[PDB]
Amino acid sequence: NTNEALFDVASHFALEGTVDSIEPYGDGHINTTYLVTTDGPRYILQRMNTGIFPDTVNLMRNVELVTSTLKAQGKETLDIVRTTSGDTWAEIDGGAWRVYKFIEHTMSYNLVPNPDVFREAGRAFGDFQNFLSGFDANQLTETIAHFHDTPHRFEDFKKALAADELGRAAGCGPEIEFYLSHADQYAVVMDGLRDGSIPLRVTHNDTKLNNILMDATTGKARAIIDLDTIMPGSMLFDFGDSIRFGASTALEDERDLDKVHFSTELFRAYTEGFVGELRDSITAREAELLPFSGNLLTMECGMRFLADYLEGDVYFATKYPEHNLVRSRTQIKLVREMEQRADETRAIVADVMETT
Ligand SMILES: CC(=O)N[C@@H]1[C@@H](O)[C@H](O)[C@@H](CO)O[C@@H]1O
Repeated sequence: NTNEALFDVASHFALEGTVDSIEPYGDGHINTTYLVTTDGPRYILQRMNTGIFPDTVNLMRNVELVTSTLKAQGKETLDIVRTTSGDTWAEIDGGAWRVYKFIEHTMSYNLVPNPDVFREAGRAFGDFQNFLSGFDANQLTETIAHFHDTPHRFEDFKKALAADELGRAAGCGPEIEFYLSHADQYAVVMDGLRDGSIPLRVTHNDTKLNNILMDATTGKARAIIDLDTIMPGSMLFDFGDSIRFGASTALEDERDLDKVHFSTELFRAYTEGFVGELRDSITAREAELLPFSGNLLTMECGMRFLADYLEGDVYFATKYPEHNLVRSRTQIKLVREMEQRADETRAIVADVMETT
């Protein structure tokens, strides 16, 4: 979208000041996000990715339900700015757009800078599980099917591999072999959900560190800021995915793999914060799987990155041809380290469960 086009889009919303600029904000993989600067307040303007989220009406119904409930509890959350026609979003020139108020005086992190920040992230997402337990499974629509159904993701991967539409398979044999050889590990959470041994809960489903805003002065969690995948799942998806992104010593797309390690110190910090909020609620079987949920969600996301690479990068935004291969490689290195530290992560969870 050109500058003129974006100003036109913003004109559809009930903003409370004259727009001075609209500039790309962040490096999200999915939606297209802009910071709108006025002569007074600031706003986040987003074009929703309708290739990924085709059901905008149900997506926005979820977002409206979650934010209105948080507000009714006095909690800070994403504040939808309505269109001038009074709607929660608008279709404008072939795009689906929404506006949130910009949440001021915050810090957000694409990588853990210190254990305290990750411990606070643990508190925030653990607290968010208690919030989501207030909803029935049926109140929140699945916005994406099979979202953390790792065996289903693996079927998708094999289809991408078989098509090999760009002939990229030949250059990622070792990565393909990793996901093939780990196929026996993908079913554990889905099987437990299906047999009732793992409770079905409403979960956030994209608990990466940069989805919590911390207060710029105190560092206390202020608000969670991606509500697009709130829907039934397992607590293990939220824990495991937090560990995948945040217990890494490197960026998700770190090109130098010698920078990429799984840190048990960071794993412990997050576990302390998360289990601290949930200790009397977590089931024995959930606790048992906390360390492996890290391996599982990391393998699932890596497999998705590699599938996308093999499909010509149709899902995730990329900046260069091998971007998704580079992303997949970090996830592989992390899993390999998580495997080597399995006894230690088990002992960490036991100690936190005992301590809390
Ligand atoms: C809606 C969607 O696919 N979101 C994904 C999330 O699943 C994935 O873990 C992450 C990796 O950085 O990128 C996006 O946030």
